[PDB]
Amino acid sequence: KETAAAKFERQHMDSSTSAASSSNYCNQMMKSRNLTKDRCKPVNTFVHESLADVQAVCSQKNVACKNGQTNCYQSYSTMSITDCRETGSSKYPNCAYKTTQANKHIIVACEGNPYVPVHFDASV
Amino acid sequence: KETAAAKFERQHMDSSTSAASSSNYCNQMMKSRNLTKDRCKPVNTFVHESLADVQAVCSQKNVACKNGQTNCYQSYSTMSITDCRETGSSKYPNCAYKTTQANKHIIVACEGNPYVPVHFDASV
Repeated sequence: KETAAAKFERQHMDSSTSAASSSNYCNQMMKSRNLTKDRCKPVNTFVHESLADVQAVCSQKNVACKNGQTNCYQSYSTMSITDCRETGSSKYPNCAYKTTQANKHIIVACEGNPYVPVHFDASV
Repeated sequence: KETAAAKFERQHMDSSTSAASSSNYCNQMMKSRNLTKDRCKPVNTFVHESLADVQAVCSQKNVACKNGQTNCYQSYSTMSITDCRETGSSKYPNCAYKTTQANKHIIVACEGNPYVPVHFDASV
């Protein structure tokens, strides 16, 4: 099995680009990050900052997660992100996504030692 | 009981201001909208656009909701919003919130006839 930290990296980290390069970014990334195997993951956000900057969020603003848990953190600064969401033309195994680029604060849940992101909660 | 549409209005609509007026906006609004009765609602977003403009989102971009349901819609345009999230100093019945103002697309789930928003899913 994948560690929670490694799963967050696979699902949510893209430090190789400063932003989504095309409208096809999500189609390409949801597939290559293995989020279209066995099902179309409906919603997923990629963060275009260094892994260091995203891990650093775990020592930034402590906020409640949507589910009421207390181990969520909001980035002090805004970050380049891409939201990927399934569109009406999407049907497994032909998954289809809308790519929306934005600059927002990210909110992540953190766990472990080292204390690192394990869930992407929301962006603001 | 409250209708789903009326609950969305109470939880998510603030057409009376163009944006959050102070850092205390969420403390005031979470209380006056009855979201601190019986418990501190952990996370909640207010939309500073007309009710008409928010209802109109139900005929805009059809996208998957985070939970996989197919009745979510993303606003074509960005809207003035405020995210309210519980802080570490928060403890029922003294609920405490961080106010974060932003301009983003909203994603809402829609139901019924008339087809209107009944859940705030996310903003992008």
